[PDB]
Amino acid sequence: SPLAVGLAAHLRQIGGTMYGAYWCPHCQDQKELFGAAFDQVPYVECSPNGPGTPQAQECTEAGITSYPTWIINGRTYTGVRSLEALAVASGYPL
Repeated sequence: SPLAVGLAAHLRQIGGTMYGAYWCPHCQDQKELFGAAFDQVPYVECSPNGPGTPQAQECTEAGITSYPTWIINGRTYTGVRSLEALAVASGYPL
């Protein structure tokens, strides 16, 4: 998707970051909106050790309490967001 690639680059450039868990269905749904374009999106893995385990120190210290959580322009957006919603949050056109 041209929108997905353009938006992903934009998120990378402004440091818009997704915090999630590789095994979390919502996180998987979020990545799937981007498809392969997700490769550019800054992503923090909060659960490298899997379900039920204490999350990554960086996630606890960032105050992550749900997956996915986006931090974009210092603003916090919890849960899955459409490409359109992420464009609006990040100031990416159309």
